[PDB]
Amino acid sequence: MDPSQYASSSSWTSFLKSIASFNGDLSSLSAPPFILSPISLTEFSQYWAEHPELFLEPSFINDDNYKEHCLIDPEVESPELARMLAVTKWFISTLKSQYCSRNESLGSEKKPLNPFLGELFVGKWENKEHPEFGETVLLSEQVSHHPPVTAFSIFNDKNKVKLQGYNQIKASFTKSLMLTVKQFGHTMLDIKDESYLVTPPPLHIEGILVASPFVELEGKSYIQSSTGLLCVIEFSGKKNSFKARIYKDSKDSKDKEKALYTISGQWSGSSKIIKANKKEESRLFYDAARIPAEHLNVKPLEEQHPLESRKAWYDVAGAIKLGDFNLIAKTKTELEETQRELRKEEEAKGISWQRRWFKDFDYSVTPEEGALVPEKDDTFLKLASALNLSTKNAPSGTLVGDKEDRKEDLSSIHWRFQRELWDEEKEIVL
Amino acid sequence: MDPSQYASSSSWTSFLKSIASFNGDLSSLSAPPFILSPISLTEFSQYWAEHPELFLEPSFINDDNYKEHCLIDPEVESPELARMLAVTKWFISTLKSQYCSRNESLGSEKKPLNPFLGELFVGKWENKEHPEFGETVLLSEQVSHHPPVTAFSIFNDKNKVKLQGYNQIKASFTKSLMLTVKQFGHTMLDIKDESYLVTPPPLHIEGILVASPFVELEGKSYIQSSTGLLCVIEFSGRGYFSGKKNSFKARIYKDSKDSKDKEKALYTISGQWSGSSKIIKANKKEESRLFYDAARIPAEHLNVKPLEEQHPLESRKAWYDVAGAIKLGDFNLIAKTKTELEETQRELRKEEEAKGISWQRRWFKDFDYSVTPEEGALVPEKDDTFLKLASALNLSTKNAPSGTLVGDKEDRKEDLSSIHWRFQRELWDEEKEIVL
Ligand SMILES: CCC(=O)OC[C@H](C)CC[C@H]1O[C@H]2C[C@H]3[C@@H]4CC=C5C[C@@H](O)CC[C@]5(C)[C@H]4CC[C@]3(C)[C@H]2[C@@H]1C
Ligand SMILES: CCC(=O)OC[C@H](C)CC[C@H]1O[C@H]2C[C@H]3[C@@H]4CC=C5C[C@@H](O)CC[C@]5(C)[C@H]4CC[C@]3(C)[C@H]2[C@@H]1C
Repeated sequence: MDPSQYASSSSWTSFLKSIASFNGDLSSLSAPPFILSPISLTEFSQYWAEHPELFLEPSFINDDNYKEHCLIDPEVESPELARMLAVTKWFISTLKSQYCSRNESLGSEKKPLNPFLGELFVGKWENKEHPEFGETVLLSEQVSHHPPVTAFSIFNDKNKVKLQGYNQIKASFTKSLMLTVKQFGHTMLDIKDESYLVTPPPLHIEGILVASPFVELEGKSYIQSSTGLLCVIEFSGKKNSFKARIYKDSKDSKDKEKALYTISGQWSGSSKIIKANKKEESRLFYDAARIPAEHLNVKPLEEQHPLESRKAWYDVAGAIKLGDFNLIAKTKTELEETQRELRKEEEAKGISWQRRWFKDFDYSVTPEEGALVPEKDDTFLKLASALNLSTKNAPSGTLVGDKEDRKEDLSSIHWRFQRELWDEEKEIVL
Repeated sequence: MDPSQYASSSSWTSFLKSIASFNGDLSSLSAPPFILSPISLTEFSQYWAEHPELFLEPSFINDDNYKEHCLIDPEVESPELARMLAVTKWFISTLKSQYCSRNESLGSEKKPLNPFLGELFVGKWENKEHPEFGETVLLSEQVSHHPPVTAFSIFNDKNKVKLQGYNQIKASFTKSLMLTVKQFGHTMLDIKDESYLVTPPPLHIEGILVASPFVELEGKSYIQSSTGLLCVIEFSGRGYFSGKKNSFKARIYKDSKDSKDKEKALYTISGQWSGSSKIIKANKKEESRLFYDAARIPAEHLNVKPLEEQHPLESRKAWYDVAGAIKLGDFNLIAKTKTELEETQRELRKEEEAKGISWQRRWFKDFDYSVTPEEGALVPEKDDTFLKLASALNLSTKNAPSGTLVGDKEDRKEDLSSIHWRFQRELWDEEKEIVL
């Protein structure tokens, strides 16, 4: 059918009734095939680096050139500040990929494939037109299914830029049938020996009544650096508007008048930056329209391992593409069988397929005997302390003392990339 | 460099100066590598059919089903009117492909590759997901280089949908460096035995001074059917500053005489052709329905054969080295690979001729529509479609800018010719070399 017919269709009306008093597992609620995406959530990790030049730019800024690497302020006060500005630009550049990509490719936000445990998604940005960049690798892994958790790393060995992070959500419907989404997890970016902790924002899905879903961001994201500098990004919705403020240190963040820079605009369009309070002098900071996302290289389907997302989901995606409710169910049953047998083969080969490239670490003050614990000078702990960030499994961005942090009965388990596990990988390639 | 550095760069400042000193045409001003596109103008013909379902929809509308194939008006008065609304939707859907594709893929409008004479670009939309569609074929050919003229046909044998057209431009800069572009040519769409004449609009390239070029449509396009029905599409850049762009108003009339009076519009369509538009029937203006939302159906790109299987006349293969040099931004390699292309094509033409292969007028021929045709010219056939539909529209049959009406100032230019390029299907059926 034409999308102009979706909202008043029998299928949509039925769907709306099924969410009107929804209970249970949103991933397992039947939906009309028109609102199904063929893309799994393990693929979403790619959205952290679809502007390779922005991802790598902070690594090119040093004590001898920093004033030449701050386009909005050639009189920037320090290379640390120059690198904070570049990291903030990179972070803002990720949002359109994160939150708009399905609108562009599918026509609206849709219901993603719910990844199987052990599912992998890998590829590389070869950066062939910029040999100083070198190749950047993505590894994404579904480390939990109950509930869905995706862990990921994106790393450029040539420039010593590495990212790792994980993501999970908790979602429910409002009375108005907006889907309220809380993100959980965090991402760390290391630029040589300097680190950044990034927290994703809460969001909600609008447009469900009219069968044209889309994301609207809310709340705040943080970017806390090992240099002390802190970026606070506040999302409002005029559509997709934010404001981001950079502070000398985290304590200054209670007072906006102490912001070194203030960025405002739309994360899906243009934003401007003002230094100090010089409101009459703003410059263009980032314009998402001007810089096309660059998609990573993923190997041909013929060459993929059966754990790899697109190969694994291929028949299901075909059954979605042509709309057959029963073929969708049949192919899903077949994936469950395929994976059951594949797991047995992995275990026979001594492969920790559930914890393939990531392990889960227990940051509780007092961890359980047996648990993996953080190393002495753990980066997350140092940055979370600087930000006054909860180190518990609270929603992303929760501060110490907040309602979700005060809970006794809340774990502090976080997924961490283990590079040696990838270096020893014997099945998956790029 | 970052795009924010383009406008103040030495390169751009030099480039803007070359514009006043500009004399020649576009493919003279050498322009900096950052404002070059690696895509030839022969590929632009594909923009007429990147929504295959909308291209073919009118063929599915008949006397027994028309009220079920008119989403915005299940009480539509006739199947002819149903088909006119469908063709209008199709035409509107083309515009985002035609005018926004490079903004999307390159970050701005950029200078396309100027096609060589004889250059070809072919492909097909296989429509694998919908077997009742059948394959739709694109043939695009550069029929002139002095000046650049691209001719094209897009055809679906299964459903008897065929399109043919040609395009060329005249461009001029204003003192402020707006590029005024007049389109010339027209496009015919045949839906079984029913025909439609489509005229493209004039435009400006804005944003040159700040090195972020973009197209802004202006003026009017027409869609004149053999059924008498007429759509007039008026384009507007109103609301720039507020972030509005790409707006239009389209009105469908019983015939061209009625079109002299906006109150006689059967329907009125208004909105953004790169976004959403609504339709009102009659003047029931207190109620509208969604007509088209370009955001909801992504363009579908045609299938092109792998580079290593292309003939050396085919655009992507032909321009491959130049395209790679542009992606690298390498000025000297761009000029060197261009010089190589001219050598390659010069030799290729000699080979084509040695084998008796017409390469200059391969699938299209030029027909003289003047009352007194040049001796030896090809002339139109008895009940020519263009002549009939131009007569219904009161459109000039001369080489005036697209959409010029009989008696307009441009219709009166002295000495003006009336030569129009036409597809010759038999020439493709008998093609000696190229395949899909
Ligand atoms: C049965 C489906 C249903 O309940 O309603 C379907 C609604 C029509 C759609 C709800 C889904 O919308 C998807 C949007 C997804 C988020 C988009 C981007 C990100 C960023 C990435 O870095 C982490 C994942 C995250 C937060 C996605 C999570 C899954 C979301 C909310 C999908 C909704 C289930
Ligand atoms: C030398 C470069 C120069 O002079 O100015 C550079 C400006 C920054 C860019 C000028 C170019 O902009 C391009 C836009 C092109 C039109 C876009 C779409 C269509 C639709 C299609 O169906 C027929 C062709 C047409 C009219 C294109 C014609 C060529 C245009 C105007 C390009 C300009 C050279």
